Amino acid sequence: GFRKMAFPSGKVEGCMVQVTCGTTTLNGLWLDDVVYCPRHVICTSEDMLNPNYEDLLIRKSNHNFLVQAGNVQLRVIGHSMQNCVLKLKVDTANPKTPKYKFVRIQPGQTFSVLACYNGSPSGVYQCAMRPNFTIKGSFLNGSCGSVGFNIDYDCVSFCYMHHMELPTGVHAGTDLEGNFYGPFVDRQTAQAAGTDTTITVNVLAWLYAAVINGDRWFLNRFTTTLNDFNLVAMKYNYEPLTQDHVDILGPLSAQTGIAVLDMCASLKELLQNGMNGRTILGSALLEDEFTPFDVVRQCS
Amino acid sequence: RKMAFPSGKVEGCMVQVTCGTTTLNGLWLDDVVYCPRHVICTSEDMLNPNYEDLLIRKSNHNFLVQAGNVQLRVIGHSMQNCVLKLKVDTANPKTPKYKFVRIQPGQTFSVLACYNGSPSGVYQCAMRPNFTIKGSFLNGSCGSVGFNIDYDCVSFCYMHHMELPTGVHAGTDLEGNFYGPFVDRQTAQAAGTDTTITVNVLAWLYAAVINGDRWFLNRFTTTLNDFNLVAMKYNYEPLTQDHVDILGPLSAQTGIAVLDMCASLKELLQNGMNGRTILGSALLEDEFTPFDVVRQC
Ligand SMILES: *[C@H](O)[C@H](C[C@@H]1CCNC1=O)NC(=O)[C@H](CC(C)C)NC(=O)OC[C@]12C[C@H]3C[C@H](C[C@H](C3)C1)C2
Ligand SMILES: *[C@H](O)[C@H](C[C@@H]1CCNC1=O)NC(=O)[C@H](CC(C)C)NC(=O)OC[C@]12C[C@H]3C[C@H](C[C@H](C3)C1)C2
Repeated sequence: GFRKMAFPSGKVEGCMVQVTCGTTTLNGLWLDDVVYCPRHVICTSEDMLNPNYEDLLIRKSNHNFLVQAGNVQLRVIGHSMQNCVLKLKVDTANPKTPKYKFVRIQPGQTFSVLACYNGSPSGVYQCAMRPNFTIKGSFLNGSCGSVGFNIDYDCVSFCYMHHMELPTGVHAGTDLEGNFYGPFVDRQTAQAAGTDTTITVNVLAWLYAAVINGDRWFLNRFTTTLNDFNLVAMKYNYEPLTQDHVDILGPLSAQTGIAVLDMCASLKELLQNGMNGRTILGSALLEDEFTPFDVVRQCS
Repeated sequence: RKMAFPSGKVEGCMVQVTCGTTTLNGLWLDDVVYCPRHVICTSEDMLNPNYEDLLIRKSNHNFLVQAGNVQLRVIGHSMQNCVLKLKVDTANPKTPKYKFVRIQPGQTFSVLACYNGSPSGVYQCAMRPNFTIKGSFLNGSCGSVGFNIDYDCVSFCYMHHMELPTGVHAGTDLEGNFYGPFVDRQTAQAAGTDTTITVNVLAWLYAAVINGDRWFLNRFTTTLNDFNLVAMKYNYEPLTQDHVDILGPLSAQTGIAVLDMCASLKELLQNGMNGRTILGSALLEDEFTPFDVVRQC
């Protein structure tokens, strides 16, 4: 009945290593003969306010990096920096390398996080990228380099690497090319995320899920244009819909026979009038962290 | 965050088991595959089975076990309560250190939901006081297992067998004994009245505080017995002194005494949340144990 369901993590567990500079240890991702990790592994507690990463890296050699899979050292044979990620070339190809891709996700998309410490997995959980490019994770000291991913058939799509916490308790990070999601930088400074908003496309997915399960009191007789809906949505701190959102609701629209813009008109009415005491899927609150793909998985 | 254990050690044990047109999942440990015995039923048999009768009519060769694209040869079979044990001629090199445990109501575990021998998703479950689990399971999910991991050791505690009309789920331990008053027959079965896992609600209120949510705290206090009277009135489980002790570390971390947090929960039960939320929830959450909360700090 709609659990937060993560992808099986084994294919990613088989790629996790630890990377140490000095006493600073974080996690890395070992794929083929390259290890990827956050570049702030090279910082000391004095570099961290505004590190000159290019200068810090010049002062490093291959022999300054301790890369371990469990207790077994992996020899580093080259090093480079790509945006905010370090790439360490190693002399061994990971025999557990899955089929994989590096992908950049959009806000509202969900993914699984394998939270790791010292290269060892602790737990797996499902996260949504918020519209302000933060995630509500569970991350302690030593969790950096933990990754987020989706799995399609045989293929692991890596989409997130963890780098930092914001003063509000939420989390920020990069894709596997080292480019931050959102307007954040890897400096130990207080950084503010944009005001967050509700993930409209996911709320619509949730409403389709309710219909699929026979809970449909909120369907009305009307429709809306996408532009009219977007202008109303923003007044309720809901994200505007994109053309890609309309398209990814296609399968659920087809399964239910309810056109996307008709469901938008139903959601608009819910926003303007409230639930009037009623519930949807046994909840007085609308859920915004299940995507249309996440619904289709658990329903059908 | 509801957090499951990493599922890799279990993924390496999942296989597909087929008898006739009935297919489900099995757990391959060393040279034995464990699976629900109703794999031997036709969909018709499932409506009311005599399992010993059905099993005597089966040979080793009626069981098709597949590990990916690779068929494993069954060389023996036996039934233990509601689980079938299929001896195969190949040992699983991916077998982790493991044990079989029977969990108590209120304890939590991770489920690796599987279809056709292939893992699909992982999530965290509590054994309800009425011995159901609020799972997410579809056709073909039987033989999926629940587990906890301690160090390198996988403790298997649940194997999935059925759904109830209310949409909750029922199954067995790895010795084949059901949790609760349920039977592996395709008939509508109701559970006993469920209750809320009080020690877990308290653990989660402490998690709300640790993450800076304190609107529900108060200065009232209570004795253990007076709290338990109110708890029971609201269909909450009694809190034992062992529960109070288990909460100690969380009490120390936050500096809120257990019975003080009991007084906050009493006020929530009597007054409600007044449209407010705790850790984003409009309802009190009871599927995090104290240990779950600590581990995640
Ligand atoms: C890498 O393991 C950690 C992950 C952090 C630790 C706790 N939760 C996390 O998500 N990353 C960092 O420690 C990171 C390092 C820099 C990018 C070089 N720094 C960081 O996350 O800063 C957090 C704070 C939050 C507020 C108080 C204080 C000063 C700033 C505001 C930044 C730390
Ligand atoms: C094994 O894969 C399935 C898992 C079930 C299917 C759907 N969701 C599940 O969790 N197990 C069975 O199909 C099981 C077989 C018996 C143990 C022999 N039968 C079952 O779960 O029946 C569920 C229903 C629920 C209501 C409608 C209908 C009649 C009864 C009430 C029992 C099926």
